[PDB]
Amino acid sequence: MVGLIWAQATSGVIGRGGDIPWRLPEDQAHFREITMGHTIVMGRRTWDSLPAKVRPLPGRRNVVLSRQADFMASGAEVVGSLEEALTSPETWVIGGGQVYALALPYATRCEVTEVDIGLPREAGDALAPVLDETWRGETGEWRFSRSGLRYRLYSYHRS
Amino acid sequence: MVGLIWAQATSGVIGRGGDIPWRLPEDQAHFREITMGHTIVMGRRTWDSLPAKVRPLPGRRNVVLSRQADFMASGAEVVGSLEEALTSPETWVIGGGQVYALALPYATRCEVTEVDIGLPREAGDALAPVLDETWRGETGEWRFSRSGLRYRLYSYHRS
Ligand SMILES: NC(=O)C1=CN([C@@H]2O[C@H](COP(=O)(O)OP(=O)(O)OC[C@H]3O[C@@H](n4cnc5c(N)ncnc54)[C@H](OP(=O)(O)O)[C@@H]3O)[C@@H](O)[C@H]2O)C=CC1
Ligand SMILES: NC(=O)C1=CN([C@@H]2O[C@H](COP(=O)(O)OP(=O)(O)OC[C@H]3O[C@@H](n4cnc5c(N)ncnc54)[C@H](OP(=O)(O)O)[C@@H]3O)[C@@H](O)[C@H]2O)C=CC1
Ligand SMILES: CC(=O)Nc1ccc(-c2nc(N)nc(N)c2CCC2CC2)cc1
Ligand SMILES: CC(=O)Nc1ccc(-c2nc(N)nc(N)c2CCC2CC2)cc1
Ligand SMILES: [Co+2]
Repeated sequence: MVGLIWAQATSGVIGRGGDIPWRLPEDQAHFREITMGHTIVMGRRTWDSLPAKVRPLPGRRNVVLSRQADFMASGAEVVGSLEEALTSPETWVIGGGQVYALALPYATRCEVTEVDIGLPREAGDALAPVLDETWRGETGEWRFSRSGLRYRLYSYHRS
Repeated sequence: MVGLIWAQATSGVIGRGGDIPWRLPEDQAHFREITMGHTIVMGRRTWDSLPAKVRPLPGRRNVVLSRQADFMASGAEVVGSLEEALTSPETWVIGGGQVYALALPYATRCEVTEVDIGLPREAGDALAPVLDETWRGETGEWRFSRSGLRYRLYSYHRS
């Protein structure tokens, strides 16, 4: 099974320069709640974005998506295929932009935080998936982060 | 995964006299979208309340949690355990008021429609269970039904 979770600016950006152009403790607990205990899959670059000092994320089955037998994610599992990770019952695709579009076929749910930040689409930006006609959800209430940036939450299901 | 799904009055009422005292098509397409494909678990009263012309719910593993050995539900399994209904990887307890409180201990997700209705809790109503402190979630924003009614959804999570 697959879920996709990501935090995006309005413009669609999920990463820039290997980090995230914001920080939102409202989004952080949201992300911990949904993924705690479940399987988390991330691309290799996302894994690098995790300081070795919060790696792995605690309480979850950390899976790093790479292509070779020659990469070690230390404290995690390194699988050449997406499908090698989906051995558990809930699997959460936690980025970045590749795995998303790679996992979007297997996916029924997208949990999306939309940060109200005016972030023009720069080249090389990692981007949130392209959710076609099929997906359904509705716009949330613009909620106030202590950060001072509006955010809102989205949930999608498709069948 | 064990989810509990219900639509309730702002007083807590989910059913009364073997029927539902309201009608919300937006709820029905939502209830349908959430359960579609999955094991649905219902009480035997819930199962009866469905006219034949809507039995069983299409595209889902209907499981009826009942008590007669000679009880067969045309288009469903009759289990005694809740867990014998909890076989499935995604499992939705769809009612009713007793089956709910039975399952809540094994629930990781509660998914709630709240109809904005002046409905007293009268003896003989079916009600929604009480979500303990393990539960965390967000209060939806009041949307407007083509029935003409304000409703909002609740998603509650505990792990
Ligand atoms: N805002 C948010 O909500 C999120 C933000 N991010 C941000 O996303 C950014 C980076 O994400 P991105 O840049 O898209 O790179 P990824 O995180 O997607 O990692 C990509 C890597 O995964 C491996 N890979 C990709 N496709 C496959 C495949 N089909 N089979 C096997 N292995 C595969 C390769 O690793 P190798 O090269 O070793 O083969 C590739 O380099 C960071 O800034 C991160 O913080 C992260 C998560 C969500
Ligand atoms: N608004 C909504 O979202 C929904 C509303 N409703 C409403 O709820 C009302 C009825 O619900 P309710 O009255 O609570 O009855 P329930 O629907 O909760 O069904 C009660 C069932 O409990 C079963 N049961 C309980 N424990 C066990 C056990 N350990 N082993 C086996 N069977 C068990 C009984 O089986 P047996 O009977 O075989 O002993 C009985 O069928 C109606 O008005 C209905 O329309 C129902 C579903 C959804
Ligand atoms: C900035 C910080 O310190 N922590 C932090 C960073 C990102 C997220 C997050 N949030 C949402 N909504 N979806 C997601 N897929 C992610 C995950 C991204 C990562 C793989 C590591 C939450 C907290
Ligand atoms: C509106 C209409 O005509 N039918 C209708 C009645 C109820 C529900 C519903 N809704 C939520 N949120 N949870 C639920 N478990 C259920 C139903 C469970 C049962 C069938 C008996 C949806 C549509
Ligand atoms: Co589904």
